[PDB]
Amino acid sequence: AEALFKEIDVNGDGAVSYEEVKAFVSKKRAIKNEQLLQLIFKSIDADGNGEIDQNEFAKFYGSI
Amino acid sequence: AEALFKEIDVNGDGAVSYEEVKAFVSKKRAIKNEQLLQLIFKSIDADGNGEIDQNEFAKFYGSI
Amino acid sequence: AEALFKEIDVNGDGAVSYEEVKAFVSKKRAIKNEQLLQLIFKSIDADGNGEIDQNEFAKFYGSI
Ligand SMILES: [Ca+2]
Ligand SMILES: [Ca+2]
Ligand SMILES: [Ca+2]
Ligand SMILES: [Ca+2]
Ligand SMILES: [Ca+2]
Ligand SMILES: [Ca+2]
Repeated sequence: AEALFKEIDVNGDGAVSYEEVKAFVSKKRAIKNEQLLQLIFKSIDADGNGEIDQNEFAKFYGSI
Repeated sequence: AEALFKEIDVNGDGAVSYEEVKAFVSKKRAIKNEQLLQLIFKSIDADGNGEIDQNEFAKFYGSI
Repeated sequence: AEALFKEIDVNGDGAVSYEEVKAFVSKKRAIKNEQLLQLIFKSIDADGNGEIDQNEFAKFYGSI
């Protein structure tokens, strides 16, 4: 229990401040970004080998 | 008069440049953000004592 | 040929990584921003002399 509260409560004083709220929401925004991008990258990386080669890029760019 | 113009005219040369425009719009974006966040924080801080405790957080998190 | 691929492929190893994708999309976001702002600035800079004076600013601010 209270896992989320502890995670926003960055200094662990048992209270959530405005700074920590601000910082949490920044953190969350960036993660959702990390995760959209990683999903898109996932999709273009056809052979799923971790890099995008000219063939995979071409297949993608050539669809827009 | 000219208060806004003076505020964007950061170097005070009597002309507004592209840099200053760019910087003003950044500034404004951040303030509107500061103010949405502060309003939201305001709303979760039920007892309005400046910090969010586990009871106030729980009341909030438990509504989504 | 492959101009775009070379441009995202920042380290030139012939493969596009997740970092480079991330960085490209940041770059693109900022350019579209640079270009909206520059177009807006363009429009307020009536005499198109590169700075915005109080008369041009007034004409603009006084339309909102
Ligand atoms: Ca705290
Ligand atoms: Ca691949
Ligand atoms: Ca100036
Ligand atoms: Ca409180
Ligand atoms: Ca590379
Ligand atoms: Ca001008």
